[PDB]
Amino acid sequence: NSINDSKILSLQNKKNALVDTSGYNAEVRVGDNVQLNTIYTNDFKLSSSGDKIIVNLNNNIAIYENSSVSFWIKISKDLTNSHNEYTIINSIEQNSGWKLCIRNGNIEWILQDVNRKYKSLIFDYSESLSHTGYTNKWFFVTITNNIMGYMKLYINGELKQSQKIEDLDEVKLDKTIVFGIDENIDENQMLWIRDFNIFSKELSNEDINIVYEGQILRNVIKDYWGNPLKFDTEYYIINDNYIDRYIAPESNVLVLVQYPDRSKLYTGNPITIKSVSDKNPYSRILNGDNIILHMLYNSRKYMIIRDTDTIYACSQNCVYALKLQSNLGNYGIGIFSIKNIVSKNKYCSQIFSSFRENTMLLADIYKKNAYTPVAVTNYETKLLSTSSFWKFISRDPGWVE
Repeated sequence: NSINDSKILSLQNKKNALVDTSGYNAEVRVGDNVQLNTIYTNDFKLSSSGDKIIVNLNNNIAIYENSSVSFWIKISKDLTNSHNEYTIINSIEQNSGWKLCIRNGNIEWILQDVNRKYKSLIFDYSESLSHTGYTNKWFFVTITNNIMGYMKLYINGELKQSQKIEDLDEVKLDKTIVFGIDENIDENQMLWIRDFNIFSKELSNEDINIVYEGQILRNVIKDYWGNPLKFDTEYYIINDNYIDRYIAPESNVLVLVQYPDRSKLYTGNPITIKSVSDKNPYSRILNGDNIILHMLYNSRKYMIIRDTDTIYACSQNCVYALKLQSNLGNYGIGIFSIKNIVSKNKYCSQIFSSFRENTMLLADIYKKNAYTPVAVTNYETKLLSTSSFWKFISRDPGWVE
C-alpha cells in the first residue's frame, strides 16, 4: 500500500525492544523504567519526571517539505488537570523544529522557525473532564505538513484545525526525537503512546482514516478507555445514556441506581466477564464472542440472566427484565454475545441474546418509576439507539479517584 510505503520511522515492539521497523534504521534508546507493551503491542508509558525514549534518525532521510506523523495517545486524569504545561515529544535543537505539548487538558503541536516564531495546532481533548471527552482515553492523532504551506491536525480521522505556514521562515529539523517528561510530576501523572509513525508524504484525509481503522483493531471489544476488553476482569458496566447510574439488584430485578456522587466513576457492583468457550484467562474479548456476566454483590457472585417472563402480566416487541441467578454455569439463559459499535468518539458495544428469542440489551424506563436494563425482541429498528450502547469501565492507572 502507498501509505505504509511512505513510512520513514515506525516505532514498533519486536522481541522485547522498541525499535524502528521502517527499514531506515533510526536508533532507539529506551530508558530503564519505561514500560513497553502493557496494553497494546507497540505502546509505551511515560511517567515520573525522568525515564525517556530517544530516537536518533539517520542520513537515509533526502530532506523535504511533505511529511506526516501519526500515533495514539492516552493521558491520565491527574496529568490532564495540572494547569502546568508539559512537553511530551520534543524535536527542537536550539529553537527550531517541532514538539508536542499538553497544557490544561489540551494537546498542542508546535512548529517554530529559526527566528523562534511558531504557529501551533491545538486540540481540547479533555473539554472540562467531560466523561464524553478523552481524558485518559485512547485517541488517534495525525499531523500533516505540505508544500502550499499547511499543517493540519486530525483526531480520529476527523480534521480539527489546519493552519498555513505564514510568519514561519526556515525550520531546521534535527535527527533527534525525545519522548518523555522531565518536569517533576506526581506518581499518578502518566500517559501512553502507541504506533508512532512518521510519513514521507502528506496523508490524505482518506489515507488517515485507513490507518485509524486499521490500528483501532475493529474486531477487539474495547473498554471505556479504549483498552481491549478482557475476560476475567472487573468492570463497572454502564449504559451510554446513563453514565451516572450503576447496575444493582434492588428488587429481584436489575436496575440502574444513581451514583451518590456523580463526580466518581468507580461506583457499583463490579461485573466480571467469562468466556463460554475455552480461552486463556485474561484474553481479549472479540466481537461475536459468547460471554457470561458474574456480578459481585455482598461477598457472592451471581450470574446475570434474562427473565423468561415479560416485564408485565407477549407476541411481538417483547420486553424482558434482567435478573441474578445463584447457580453458576454455562446456562444458555445467561449466555450473551457482544459486538463493537463503530464510533469516532465512543468506546462501546451491543450485547445480544439468542436464548429463546433473539433479544438485544438496552436501558430505558417502562412501568414506582425506575431506569431498567432489559432484553427486547425485534430490535433492528434500535441498532442505532444510544440506549443499546454499553461501556465497560475498568480500574485504570490513568484515572485514580
